[PDB]
Amino acid sequence: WGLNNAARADGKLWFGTAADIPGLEQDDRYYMKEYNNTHDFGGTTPANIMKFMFTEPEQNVFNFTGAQEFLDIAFASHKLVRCHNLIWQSELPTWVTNPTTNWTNETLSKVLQNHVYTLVSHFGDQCYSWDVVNEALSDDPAGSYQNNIWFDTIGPEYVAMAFEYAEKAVKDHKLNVKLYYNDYNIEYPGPKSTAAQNIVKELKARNIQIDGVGLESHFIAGETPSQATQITNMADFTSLDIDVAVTELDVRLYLPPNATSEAQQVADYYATVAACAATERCIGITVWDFDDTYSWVPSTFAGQGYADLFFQPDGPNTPLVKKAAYDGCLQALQH
Amino acid sequence: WGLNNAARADGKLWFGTAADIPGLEQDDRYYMKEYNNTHDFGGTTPANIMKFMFTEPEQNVFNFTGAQEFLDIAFASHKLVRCHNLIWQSELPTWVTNPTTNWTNETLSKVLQNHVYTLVSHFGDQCYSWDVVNEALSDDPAGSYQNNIWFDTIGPEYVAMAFEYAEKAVKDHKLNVKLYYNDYNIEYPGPKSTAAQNIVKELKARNIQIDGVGLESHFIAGETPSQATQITNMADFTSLDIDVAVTELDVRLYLPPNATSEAQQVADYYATVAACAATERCIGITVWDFDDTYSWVPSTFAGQGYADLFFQPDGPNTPLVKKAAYDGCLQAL
Ligand SMILES: *[C@@H]1O[C@H](CO)[C@@H](O)[C@H](O)[C@H]1NC(C)=O
Ligand SMILES: *[C@@H]1O[C@H](CO)[C@@H](O)[C@H](O)[C@H]1NC(C)=O
Ligand SMILES: *[C@@H]1O[C@H](CO)[C@@H](O)[C@H](O)[C@H]1NC(C)=O
Ligand SMILES: *[C@@H]1O[C@H](CO)[C@@H](O)[C@H](O)[C@H]1NC(C)=O
Ligand SMILES: *[C@@H]1O[C@H](CO)[C@@H](O)[C@H](O)[C@H]1NC(C)=O
Repeated sequence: WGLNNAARADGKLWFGTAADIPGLEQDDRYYMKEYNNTHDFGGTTPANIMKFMFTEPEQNVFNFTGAQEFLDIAFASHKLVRCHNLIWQSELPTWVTNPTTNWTNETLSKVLQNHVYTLVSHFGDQCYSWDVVNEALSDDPAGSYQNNIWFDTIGPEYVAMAFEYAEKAVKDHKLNVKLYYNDYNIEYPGPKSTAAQNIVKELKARNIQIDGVGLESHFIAGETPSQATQITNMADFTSLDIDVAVTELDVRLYLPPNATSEAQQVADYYATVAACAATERCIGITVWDFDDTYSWVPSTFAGQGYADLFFQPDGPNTPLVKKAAYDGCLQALQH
Repeated sequence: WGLNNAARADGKLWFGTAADIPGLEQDDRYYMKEYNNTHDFGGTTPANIMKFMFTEPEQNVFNFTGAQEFLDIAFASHKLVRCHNLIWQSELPTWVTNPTTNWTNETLSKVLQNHVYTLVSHFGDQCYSWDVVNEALSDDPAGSYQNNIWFDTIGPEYVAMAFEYAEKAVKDHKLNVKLYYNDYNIEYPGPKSTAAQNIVKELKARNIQIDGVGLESHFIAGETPSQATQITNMADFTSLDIDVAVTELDVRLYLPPNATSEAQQVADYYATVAACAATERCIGITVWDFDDTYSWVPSTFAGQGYADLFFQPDGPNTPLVKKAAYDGCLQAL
């Protein structure tokens, strides 16, 4: 009996994990045995291979092969897939970031429309959902839109436009795919979360399809919002007639871990999973991979790590060790 | 003079160990020196390579290569092999769990029949025994049959069917292999042990061959049933005209070990081995690997470990340290 059995018993669609597949994880049989363990993982998100740079490496030149390999592996384990992501400021290919001729509103708009429409149409219902727009909101000032190539060239309309053309792809192909907005620092009440809610309100007002908000939940042990804080935040989103999902959960510590910070980690994993369990329209929890060996954390957040549910004391391709944080997740679904 | 010497001097067929071979353990020269030490280990069980997903990776397409490497290694140190296992709910290949069509009673009954018969026929007497059905009983409610693809699609008859077709292979090829049912939480009196005894009774009543019951004996220090509790439980099984074996013994602790919990571990290894020693038809003791470095426990139970007879304080590829629990096993023999 694992996290996915427990989540589905609570009415959730999955307990899930991201995976950096295709990639070196596939050569780690201890990793792959647990990735394939449907008791723990009934959902998954590709950590990289479905992003803009890998799926449209040159303008109008689409590449689906690595993404299809990820989907094939996920299907073999009966995992529902959160496809991720279409429009994002980061990890963009050079033909977008350094064009020989400046983009205009017209020409970048068509780039955006083509990428969104092609990816959603091509993969169809192999995706449970798409993260259509990723991290459109700024941290400073918290409420505002973040400056990026899409916003600077198209204006704030680029967000509605992405969902509009994702909806066109779903209707033109009679798809069931859910359309999500996904962001971080929107897991607690505050200007950024309220701004995300306003995005949902404005799309709903324009009759543009939006089905859910993804709450990334990249947290630091002891800074994570309390369970009660996440419960009320989730309610604010779901009151707008949408689902939410915890989409990229990990709880990083300042290295090295100690007894106190490890206890904080268990508490913070518990609080996040418990808030989702308490929320009727939180459809699931996905961790941003489950094995410290392959976690993105040390590279993105200097001096931090130990953020996942398992680790390998002897490195890649050696046995996993289940952390107490795992039991925090399990207890949150049982309680 | 080691555990297998002592067990064989007491009339047992072996003291044994599981090993996850082929695999990482083969690259640890200190692990393999002790694995190959027939003074300690005269029996062995493959932890994974003989399971369904490795031996029939696609339908009717068998792969015996990994299993034969294990058997060859076992043969090199004169080990009797408990082949493990034929029919089990877990770790089935995606052609069984995610099929195009949906299985029916008939099409699954033939998958089961085919898997059991060709595996038993192919390996013949390279196997001392087969765990023909593994863990067919539920924990909740304890007495009941476990729900799985076999039980759901075929019904409870799938257990008798698996032994029937294993018996067909031993009859056709005149084999000596023993047919075992293997389960956990049947090492003490209770609804689940009674349910396992009822399986034996049912098979015997229908003239279907069943030679033994495997008592997995995955225990927690301090929760292990007393030696006397195991002695009665074993007697309930052997009274049905079968053997028993302690098949997957380990005694895990909440980390870190302390003086009390380690003394409990020694006492619990002693109790289990002594109960087998006291039981005429308990044919041997197998531990579920012998080196903490490679034990299944830490991947499965958070904050638990230290379950095995040896460990490596300095990690893989460094010398083993023999734990007090080893002397408990030896004293019981
Ligand atoms: C996990 O599943 C994938 C997809 O079928 C497979 O390629 C891989 O070998 C599996 N790894 C295991 C079971 O360790
Ligand atoms: C498409 O991607 C695959 C793997 O992701 C790569 O091997 C191949 O070269 C790519 N083809 C292109 C970009 O035309
Ligand atoms: C554990 O780490 C935290 C974060 O660096 C620190 O505040 C705390 O003092 C540490 N506890 C110890 C070293 O006992
Ligand atoms: C253990 O025995 C096997 C089988 O003959 C052999 O491959 C391996 O090298 C041995 N290792 C030792 C004795 O350390
Ligand atoms: C030893 O560990 C056990 C199991 O966690 C615990 O109950 C007991 O208090 C410990 N005894 C010590 C530390 O002396």
